[PDB]
Order: sequence, then C-alpha cells, then structure tokens
Amino acid sequence: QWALEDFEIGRPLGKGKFGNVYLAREKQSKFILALKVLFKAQLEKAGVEHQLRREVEIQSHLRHPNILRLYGYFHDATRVYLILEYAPLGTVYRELQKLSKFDEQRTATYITELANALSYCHSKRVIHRDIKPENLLLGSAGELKIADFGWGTLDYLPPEMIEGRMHDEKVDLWSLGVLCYEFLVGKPPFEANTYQETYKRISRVEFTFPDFVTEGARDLISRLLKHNPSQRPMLREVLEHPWITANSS
Ligand SMILES: CCc1ccc(/N=C2\S/C(=C\c3ccnc(Nc4ccc(C(=O)O)cn4)c3)C(=O)N2C)cc1
Repeated sequence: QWALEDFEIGRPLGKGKFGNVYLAREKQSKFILALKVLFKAQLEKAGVEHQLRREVEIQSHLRHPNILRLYGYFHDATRVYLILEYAPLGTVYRELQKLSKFDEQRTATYITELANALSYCHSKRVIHRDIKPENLLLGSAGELKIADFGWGTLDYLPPEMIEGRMHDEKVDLWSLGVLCYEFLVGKPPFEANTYQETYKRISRVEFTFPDFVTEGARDLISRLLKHNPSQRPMLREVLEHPWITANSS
C-alpha cells in the first residue's frame, strides 16, 4: 500500500543483522515512526527471505504496549521497507551502559513489563523472543518495548536450546532470569570470553551473585534459572513474587 515517496527519512536509530533503521516521517499525516531498510539481495544471499516474512505477517497482529508495533511494510525494485513504531528514549542497553546497573525498582518494573509482554505472546502462541537489552527499547514514558527480529550469542539461551532438545514457553522464563540478573548486576550471569565456555556455564547453570544483590532478588533469579524447565515458575508466579510486587510499579 505504501511507497518510499510517502516518507521523509531522518537520522539513523540502529543497525541489525538484516538492515538499518532510520527515524522517518509520513508526509500526509506528519506521523513520526521508524523505518527499516532491508536489501532483498542481502536477504536471499543468506537464504533468510520468507523465513522472516512469516514473522512479519505475525508481528503485524501483535498489539501490546510493551511490544514494538509493526504498522506495515512494502518493497521497491531492490529493497524491502518496514514501517515500525518509534521508541523515543532508545535502547535499554544504552541506558544500562550509562548507569552500569539498574536499581531494584527500575529492574522489577522492567521485569513486570517483560512478563506481561511474554504472557501476551504465549497466549498468542509466540515462543522465545530475543530479549537482550540491545533488543529492548523505551517508549516516551520510559516503558519497556520488546523489539527483536528472531524466529550468535548464547548468553540468553537456556540449556535445552543450546543442547539441541525440544523446548516450550518456559524458555522465556530462563531469559527473564538472565535479564533480571543483568539489570541488577550489569552483566549476564553466564558471561565468558569464549562461546565454548559460556556453553558450559549455561549447561551447568554456574552463576554467582555480587554481595549487593538482595535475598529477594537472589530468590527470583534462582527460581527462574533452573536447568530443568518444568521446575521454573509460571509468569503469573513471577508477577505474584514478593520481591517483584514490593519494588515494581
Ligand atoms: C516491530 C517489529 C520489528 C522489531 C525490531 C526491528 N528491528 C530493529 S528496530 C531498531 C531500532 C529502533 C526502532 C524504533 N525506535 C527506536 N528508537 C530509538 C533508537 C535509538 C535512539 C538513539 O540512540 O538516540 C533513539 N531512539 C529504535 C533497530 O535498530 N533494529 C535492528 C524490526 C521490526
């Protein structure tokens, strides 16, 4: 429906595996949004075409305030364009870097926001979203927005996905643990200098806490980071968790 001639392109906002995202404005309405540019040549030399277009026509039907919206899309001769919600306050990564680590209120708040977004995805049968801080954006009121493109790094993957086995909903509860830890500590709990070592650290579930992490947070993270998926909580139970309810908004 749309065309490139409909939009005025602005400053760059980020670069992903598949393309660059620019700030953009639609002329008729003056609507501010983000526009992504994917070269269909680059897509077909990695063999990723149509693998993603499934997710494109899925994302389209995912309306939730803690998930970045995909308004629509179109293609010219040599390229493909995605019209997406623009998140004013940038990535959670950029924010985590400035501050080093987040306090418990900000952290629990993001975990609540994440949980609701994931609980929503799971109701719509969408499983395993890549929620690295680099893929988390911040809306105008500092509200978290899940913004990934997957359907490299092991840091957020649970044992089952790295060890080849089948997985379910509860993958996303491991990730919440990894992120609850990374928000408070500043570094994910299984970080290492090599792929091969992170693999072991994740497999053997070898994480430790700095002195400053509270016993309530040690509890939640410990609950979320279980090798056996069955043992992990439900998202309801995470939102119910005392440490969360105490500090969250
Ligand atoms: C909706 C489905 C979707 C999700 C993610 C996608 N991939 C993206 S989005 C993106 C960046 C992006 C999208 C929307 N809003 C912002 N907001 C920002 C970013 C940076 C700054 C800043 O540093 O000053 C300020 N605001 C950034 C991206 O880089 N990729 C790969 C593509 C489609």
